[PDB]
Amino acid sequence: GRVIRGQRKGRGSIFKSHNHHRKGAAKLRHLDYCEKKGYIKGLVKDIIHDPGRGAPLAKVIFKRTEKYGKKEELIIASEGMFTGQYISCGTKAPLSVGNILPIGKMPEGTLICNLEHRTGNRGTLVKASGCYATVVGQSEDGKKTKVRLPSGAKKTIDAKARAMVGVVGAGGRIDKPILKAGVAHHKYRVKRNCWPKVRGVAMNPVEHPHGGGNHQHIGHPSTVSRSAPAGQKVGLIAARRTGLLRG
RNA sequence: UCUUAACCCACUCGUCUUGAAACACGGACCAAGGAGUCUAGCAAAUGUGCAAGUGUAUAUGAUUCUUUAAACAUUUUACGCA
RNA sequence: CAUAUUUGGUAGGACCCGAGAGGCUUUGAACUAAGCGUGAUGAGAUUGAAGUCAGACGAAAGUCUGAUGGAGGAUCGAGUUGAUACUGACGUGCAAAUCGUUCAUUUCAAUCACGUUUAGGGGCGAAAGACUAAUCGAAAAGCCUAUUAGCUGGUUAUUUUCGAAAGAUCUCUCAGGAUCGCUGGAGUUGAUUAAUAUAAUUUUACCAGGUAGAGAUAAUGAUUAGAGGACAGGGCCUUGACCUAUUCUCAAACUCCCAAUAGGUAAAAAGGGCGAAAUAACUCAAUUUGUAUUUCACUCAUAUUAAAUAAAAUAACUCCAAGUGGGCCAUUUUUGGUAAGCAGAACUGGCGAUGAGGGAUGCUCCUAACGCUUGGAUAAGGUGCCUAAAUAUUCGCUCAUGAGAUCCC
RNA sequence: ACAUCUCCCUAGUGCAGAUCUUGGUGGAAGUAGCAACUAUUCAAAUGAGAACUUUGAAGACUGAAGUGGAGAAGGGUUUCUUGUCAACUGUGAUUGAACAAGAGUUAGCCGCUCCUAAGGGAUAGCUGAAAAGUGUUUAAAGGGGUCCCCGUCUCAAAAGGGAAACAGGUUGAUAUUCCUGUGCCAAUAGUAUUAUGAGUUAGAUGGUAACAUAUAUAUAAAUGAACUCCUUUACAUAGGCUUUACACUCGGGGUGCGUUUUCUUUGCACUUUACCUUUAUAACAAACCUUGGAAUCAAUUUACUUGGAGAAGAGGUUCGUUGAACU
RNA sequence: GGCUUUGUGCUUUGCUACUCUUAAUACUUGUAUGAGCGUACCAACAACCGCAUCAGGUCUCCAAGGUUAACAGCCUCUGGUUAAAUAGAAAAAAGUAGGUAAGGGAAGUCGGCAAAAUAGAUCCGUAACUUCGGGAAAAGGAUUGGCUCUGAGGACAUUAUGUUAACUCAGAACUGAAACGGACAAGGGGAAUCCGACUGUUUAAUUAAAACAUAGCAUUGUGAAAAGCCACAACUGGUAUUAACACAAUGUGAUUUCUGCCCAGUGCUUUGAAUGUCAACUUGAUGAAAUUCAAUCAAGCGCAGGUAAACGGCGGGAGUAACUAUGACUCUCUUAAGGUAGCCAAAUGCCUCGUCAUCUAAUUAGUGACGCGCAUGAAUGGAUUAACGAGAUUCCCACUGUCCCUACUUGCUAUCUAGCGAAACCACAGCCAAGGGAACGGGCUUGGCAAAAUCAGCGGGGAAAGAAGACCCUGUUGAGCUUUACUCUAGUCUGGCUUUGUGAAACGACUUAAGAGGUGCUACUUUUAAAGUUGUUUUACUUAUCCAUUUAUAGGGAUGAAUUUCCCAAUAUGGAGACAUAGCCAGGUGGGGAGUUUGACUGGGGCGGUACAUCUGUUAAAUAUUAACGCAGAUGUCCAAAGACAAGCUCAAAGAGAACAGAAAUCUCUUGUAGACUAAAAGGGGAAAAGCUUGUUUGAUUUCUAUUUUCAGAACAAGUAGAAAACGUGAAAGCGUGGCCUAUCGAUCCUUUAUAUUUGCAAAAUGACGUAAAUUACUUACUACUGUGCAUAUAGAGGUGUCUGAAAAGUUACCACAGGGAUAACUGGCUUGUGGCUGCCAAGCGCUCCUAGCGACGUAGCUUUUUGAUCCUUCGAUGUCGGCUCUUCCUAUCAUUGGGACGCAGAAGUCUCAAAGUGUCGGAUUGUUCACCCGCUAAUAGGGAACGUGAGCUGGGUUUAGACCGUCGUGAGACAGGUUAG
Repeated sequence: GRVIRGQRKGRGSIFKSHNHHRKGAAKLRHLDYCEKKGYIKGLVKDIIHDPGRGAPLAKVIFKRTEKYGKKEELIIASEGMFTGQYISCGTKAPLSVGNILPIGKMPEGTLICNLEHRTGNRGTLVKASGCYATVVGQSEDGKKTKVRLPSGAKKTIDAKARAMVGVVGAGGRIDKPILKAGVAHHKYRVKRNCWPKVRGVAMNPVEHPHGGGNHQHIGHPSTVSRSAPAGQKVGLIAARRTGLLRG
């Protein structure tokens, strides 16, 4: 045989992401003592788009505190954010859309986004278009806080971890019908060599293991172990159940 | 000697092949080069020397020091095989 | 024992040449692939989406209609890029894919450059096992390497001598190998005394047979008929079976009997006779009862002979080694198959490896096997001419509007 | 230079053959052939010799997506002059991109050169026997100010970014480069003289406004440090509209040339004008400002746009095009 | 601020054209202005790449007039050129690029291929059908020149009048060989089916599509640095400048419409205080130690569920409706469920050219139907579709030299000349007929015959050339691909041990006591101790460790700017954590990856068989030998008796008797040569027995030869004759070393247990200071039989049936190589079964009548016009079907001529002879020989020529590689199955 397309994708050659016109890493401002012990006020100067991200970025101007003069940060936009908005970040921040507050100090049933995966990690969860998380409960001792991810997952995280009030911008993005192949080409043009995928069954058996056979059978089970070999694991990995969910 | 004659005879050589003149294969022609060897270890044969022994091994010696890179010698009682 | 040379075995390139491969380390993205970065480039027409304005009709709700407008992986399309078809031209080219004509593509999933990335079981692949420098179902370079080969081809002066096998047995064995056979050399033995050993032979003794043959009334398996009789079926008669004498045909897988041919044993001196004596741990009452052995005798044909016949020692015997292990043809016997120049045998002889003469001709039929020559007389075979010998002799037969002419043919 | 048969050791020792190896050579045969791309002719010159050298006269073709100008890659003296004809120039040949001899490429202003990108190579480290694999990832390493502040390095575009030149002439062959003229650009240390404008008894003014002002040979300087904050550099595609330039055309006058029997108040050529001078002004699409106070909506573009967050109107001002327009 | 100075760069006193700023100049300070490289020419029309002055390839910009929509095509000015590896002369064939054709109009051919028709504008007109957007340039029409006019469309300035510019439109006359998009560019159209929705992409040089991509539908995994998935040797990366509207992995493939059933099997996945099995370690027990044993809470598999838009799949019967029929309805076996919506002789129906319509003149074609469907069917997607197509296919119109049926013509070649000038190829060569021969000869033999030198053509032959046939077969040569072939192995999962520290709690097991249940001072079963010993599960701490973070920028509680609400007020930080992780062991998973195997015989190979080890009879040719996928068979055992010996008896059958066996396994007498019986298997042998019955028994023993069978005269195996022992039986000789005889089976290495007064474990020893003496001791003798464990030697047994003994599956139409006519598919050849053709006979038929015509039941030939049988020829290549074209030969005569016979009235017509002189057609359908129709006809005969005819063509079919559907195959793939493209 010859090493397959999915194995080749991890090589890091042409499959290094098309990050050229992307405008920098979009992760939130770092946690610090100034947010922790107080609040920092900023001004939204601009809303800007990025081809790799599904979410608008927001240009926020903050003032240096250990030095003179004005410093600009790049924040992920929230739906209803606007140019000339005042944005507040910190423990002593008021509750309002696009403010950055520790999740422990959120009312239950709030909708929030840009959640740190663990404390101080800069909005690493809940960041795709139209996404949001909900605060669903607070521990009695106040150490942990219980949140709901848009997958449906429930999770208990530290109270001091930050998040950004409201839902991510550009909601409904995947709900416009894609007209044509040209639209798909442009979407992947700014992403990576992940498209077109090309059917594994169509290939010669030299490549993908769904390949071979004139009459186009798969000819062996397509539900595959979590422990399967890298050149064999093209199937439906570790599937709890398959078929249409009729009832 | 060469040269035609005429009488009688005379089918492409090599080849693998039961069987090749073959409708089997190689060969346009000529020249030069071009293929059972050398070493190791074993065997019988025959020659040759010695004999219940045999083979001087490694090595030492010399008026050995164009030849001499072998030839010569074995202390003024190793080893192989039988 | 040493040594010289040889041949054979065996390791090596091992007689010389011949693969597809397998491994190691490097090198290529100027072609080509996909991506990236920076740039360029795409005559001209056609259609005419939304939005906009206007008009008409409509009691109304509303409806139409005309402009504007300039949308679209929209339309036609030079070009650019390709390359559908003419299975066009070309097909020892202009060319290792050209040329002509046709056709598709042209503002986008567009085309082109330049720069850039990923390298060999590796890349890259809108996927064809595609592409990766005329190279790809595993590149190119060099090395391991003179890889390996029961398989193919080739394998060099002369004369002379002896001269085969194509059966067998075992073999992951049927294109091979090994070991037997058959071959050559080398030696020894004993042969020279017209005989003894000896002999693909007969003689006389002596055997072994169940094939050819022959049989059904001998048995076995068959198998056609009537006749003569003392239980049965049918309707005391008929039909049967059954008995008895008969009767027809049978087998190479049946045998009462039974060949020819082919085959075995036999024909005396290292032995045999008839005797005595010895020896024993066998035997037997019986250490001479037998046995066997031994020592002594006496004596068996043989001047040629223990029946013939034999260029019967050119025999034996031992060694070392070779080639060969696919066979094929004929008569007679013969199995399978409709048959076969088919498949498979038996005995012998050939051919193969071997030819001269005949069979017109011809690998195998017939005659006959060969140093070089001269002469002779023949063989097979012929004798009108081709074509050497008789238009011979002698008795028959034969006329053919497709006569007929010699084994294998 | 050659033999040894008198004897004997030794050998890479005897060829017809391997689609043998290498080299030469025939028959095939003066044959296959010298078949894309419209066409050449006449006379002359040269020279020993001319269908295919040169000149002239005809006829024609390429037909501005050119057999035309310029350039890149790549080639590398092929250029060019003078000779020249052994081989080559698949026919001829005096021809030639062939051969021999020489000559020829000149830059402050044109490129590279400078910068970063997609990228490559290293440092810091860390792995790996080493070879190498990586690239801030446990850093006591480069720069700027007056002890502080920044802070991995380096190569990578001859079509991205980027400081500055044009016109006419000239040689056998180069020219934005030589030459002549006009200019432009980056610089241009220290101290001392001098002139130029400012300010003084330490830092100008105008304009309600948007904003303007140093015209000295020369539009030169309009207080300013640390530390900051901005902006140019600097960007897709499509469609129309509009402005200029170059190009193209028509008509008049002026010069010369052409047709001209007949007809033609005719056909043709020429009628040229650069950068540079904060180019000076004018012009115009926009932007901005004062006044003004709009519905009965108005102003208004091919297109729809705009307006109490102030339109029309009225009066200005600026930017940008342009580049002697217009007193 | 400038000038001056004390005091302490600083400060007080005193003074006031000064302080800035450009440019020029002088003087000093290394020499105080201009770095370095490139710059020719070509850019293909000869300079670049293509081995080369190669019609190929090779990047960018500049862009004139007329015509016109136009930078197209066409001609022209500026600029360029008139050279292309030759010239001349002739003008036929033949070639090639072209033209043109009467009458017909696809009737030729697989195919309308080719060619032509069509095409521009303006004006009209435009359907089925549709997702209402299209279809659409639909279809179908008309017009178009030239000339002379008419009408419409601006700009300026005088108050309705002037001056003045571009051009485009519309209308009317006249005019002409009715001609005008006058060259030029430029669509053929319609009716339908099938497939794919679409734009897109692709086999560089035989492949543009029905394949791929695609939007849409759907699935799976994954919440994050201890995540998914993938890459790396290692450290580490990539996805990731990421974040579930995501990332990754897949499947189906527009719209419209639906997508049934089934979890057994194989997968994937989930639960587990009931659970079977399952390793290293550890723990315990045992032994003197080595050892040997137990025991334990791994994953895993198994059990039990979930899962079919996971892989996939979708039977058989019965019983049953007032006729026959079918069987809704009921029951059933099997299996997991047994084909639902639909759908069809379709690119899918073997049979098949299925049946019915219709289309035609004739329909293996087309279409619509039908549908017990060899073998349709529901995301393996079924059904339907407008738009769309260099798609596959049928038909109709238009058009036509495709064709009837060819003819004429132009260019360029050919041709000839001058000059130049190759190559492939070549045993030797070159006339035939027949024979034989390697069964097809250019040379051979016998015949025909046979006369130079040439010039032009052509493809009959040279089994012409290419090049160690890619077919096929063979190789203990390969390679690619696949699996539940064998053997591994990266990855991965899981356990143990270490790195790896510090504490706490809870829980089980084990030991002893007391109660309860049961048994014979003693022992068993069960409940409670909480005491001891021991294992586990939860947790706190952080120093190991791991991660994150920032310019390491705040001790702790209450669309301006920020620089020289309130109190006390002048481990760098989080997170996880001794678990991770990493290391080392260990089990599992593991075609992802690796290496390798994939018999032989064989009337080709494969399938099939076993003739591969054996035994009988026969073939077998009267000793012996002897084979074939010869024939008739048999074998892999069974037997404490069916072995051994003795003794006794006589069987099968027949008749006659006895209420039961005449007639489910009996009783008696008589007759009874074996007709019974002897385990099986067939043949031999066997009657006071080798049969049957009975008694007593175990020799079915230990040791050893000579040997025989097969045979090399080796083995093994099977035998024979004995011998040394000990016995058994009869006891009496005797007989017994398995089976009445011919058949009933296995080396070495390895394993295992027997056996020994025999041995070894390498400097020594292990019974034993045994037995004696001696004892001032390191005493001295004398002893036949001496540790665990391992090793032997000998003897059996465990097994090799591909049977003188490899640890071994598939596949290649993607393939490579070595060989092969030792071996298939092709001609030829032998043979001629089979096919085809002719006979003879005489029972019948033929009204009567064997024979006018026939001819059964039989029997004899001929042929190679069928197919076999075959494997002699050719495998370092004889080009594998059909058609066309074109010629020749045969006769077995279909017609035509002359006749004979007749069941011949005439007319027809039939059988037939001499006869090959002469002829033997147009089409429909087919890939097709063949076939099957329709029509004409004089009849539309049959055959040969290497299955006549590929350097004659054609390339439609079979038969390379792409692709499609069905069946079959887990799979790769297969399919003398269909289909499209080559």
